Amino acid sequence: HGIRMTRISREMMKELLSVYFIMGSNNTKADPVTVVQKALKGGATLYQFREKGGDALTGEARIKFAEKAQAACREAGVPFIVNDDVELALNLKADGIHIGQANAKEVRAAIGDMILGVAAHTMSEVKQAEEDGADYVGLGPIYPTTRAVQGVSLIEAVRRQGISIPIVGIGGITIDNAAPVIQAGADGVSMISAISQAEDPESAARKFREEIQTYKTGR
Repeated sequence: HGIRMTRISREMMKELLSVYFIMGSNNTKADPVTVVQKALKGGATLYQFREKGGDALTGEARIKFAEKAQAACREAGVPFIVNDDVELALNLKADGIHIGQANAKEVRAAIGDMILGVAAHTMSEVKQAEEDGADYVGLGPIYPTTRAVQGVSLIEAVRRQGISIPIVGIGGITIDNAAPVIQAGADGVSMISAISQAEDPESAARKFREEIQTYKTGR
């Protein structure tokens, strides 16, 4: 994954979303970078650097953590996505950015052909995200852990309308409840604590990788 000169293909985007690990230093009691390395070794297909709020690192310390997480992704051959921070994404030459409901059109203009993910909670937001230039949408919260839990209702609705945009499920996803997200039509699942707080992050990631592959084939 180098510097993109064209928008990512939907086929490739959908494969990357399979096991999408999201993490910040405040999401684990272990060493942050080590957890990311283990998640990647186990099978995570995409990683999102989300370092904000609470007791998250700030300033130069946060930037250095980002550099190390990015280096871990490079070694695993997995794309490195940054949450909300456009400047950081550009500065580090990240593979993309993920934003929540931020002006998507403005972000797309600022990042060229980098990967752009947009959190969507309604049909309109999904449609708008697509027209704004999003490469994928994150739908949820599917399960409980801010927004109202919606299960897989929106994922189903989007597919029923014939929309084929890459979709990743978000919100309280665990190895036990991930299958229905894929069965509903999602292209992958995203998780935080299911891997970040696991006693064995590598095995947890591997289990997700095996499970998701099986269900993507079976649905």
